[PDB]
Amino acid sequence: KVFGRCELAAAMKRHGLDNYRGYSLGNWVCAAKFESNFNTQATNRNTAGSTDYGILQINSRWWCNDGRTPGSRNLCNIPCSALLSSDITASVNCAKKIVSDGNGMNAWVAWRNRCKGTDVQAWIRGCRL
Repeated sequence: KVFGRCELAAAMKRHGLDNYRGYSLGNWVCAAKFESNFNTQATNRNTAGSTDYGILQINSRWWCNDGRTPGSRNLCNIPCSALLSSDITASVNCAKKIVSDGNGMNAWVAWRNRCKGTDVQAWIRGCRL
């Protein structure tokens, strides 16, 4: 699915992301826009043989297993193929583990460069929540 902005805000809030570990919903929506452009099937090559998968571009070196990334750790205990679904549950549950790892949403470089700092509440402006 390619979500709309408010549609994904509502879905993220139903899956418990609003204020998860203290990060308001607009952070998560901003991160999804600049990681995947709201597209649940997005994939991108990354370094060290890895790939980023899905709506929050979760990476295969540490978080999911894709069977093709040397050295990989699988800390979300999930195949990366399972993050390429129009249902956001697996990606939200893995995101909850990443953001709890000690460094919060800084794990997402696009969030760190294009969202953190900014008025992220604007990303849920006008949404029915």
